[PDB]
Amino acid sequence: PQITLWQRPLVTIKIGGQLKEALLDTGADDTVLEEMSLPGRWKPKMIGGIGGFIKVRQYDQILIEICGHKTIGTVLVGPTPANIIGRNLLTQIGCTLNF
Amino acid sequence: PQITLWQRPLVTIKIGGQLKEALLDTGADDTVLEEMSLPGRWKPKMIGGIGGFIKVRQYDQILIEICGHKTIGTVLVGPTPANIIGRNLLTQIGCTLNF
Ligand SMILES: CC(C)(C)OC(=O)N[C@@H](Cc1ccccc1)[C@H](O)CNC[C@@H](O)[C@H](Cc1ccccc1)NC(=O)OC(C)(C)C
Repeated sequence: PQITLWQRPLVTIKIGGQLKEALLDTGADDTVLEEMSLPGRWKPKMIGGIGGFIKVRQYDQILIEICGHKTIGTVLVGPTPANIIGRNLLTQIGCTLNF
Repeated sequence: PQITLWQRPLVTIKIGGQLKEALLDTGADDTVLEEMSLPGRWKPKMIGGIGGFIKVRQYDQILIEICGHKTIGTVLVGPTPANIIGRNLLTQIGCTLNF
């Protein structure tokens, strides 16, 4: 798809049998999702966004199907105001920014 | 330009006659820059991000040059860790996301 930015770039993802809407975020290095029951061993980690830090659980080699494309990567789960898809997965779908 | 996401999508901007580097951020509704010296009136405003909220000052009608293109918009100035170009200026340079 081609997506213009008059509105938030939101897309449907499927993670761990669950359906979610997430934001295509080119300013996000990492992918971070609201708290969810994701299976496996995760590792605690702190991340910094515009207003300070949040502790997250780091889960590796997780399958995420984004707008239909299957991607595998590291997903952080924590208290975030929004489900963000960052650069670690955007590179996988071959997403480019154009102007 | 075509920009891939293997790296942070950074661009050079000129504002209030100072040269700065900023992130193309599709996940941000707004534009927000580190603490700088800008002329005119402003208004206190709190924004919400990951980690919590920050107090910024809003300036409207501010000229900005993005990767050598002109735009006029609202700019929020605060203690952001990074200079962020959000969807309010991105729609102006005609930027889109492709995948
Ligand atoms: C998630 C993380 C891996 C921590 O990356 C960032 O937070 N990256 C920042 C750049 C940055 C890096 C390091 C430290 C500080 C800032 C971008 O603004 C990320 N895009 C912004 C988007 O995630 C966020 C989505 C959102 C939606 C609803 C509520 C809160 C937040 N919008 C966002 O923060 O927008 C404003 C800047 C306008 C507050």
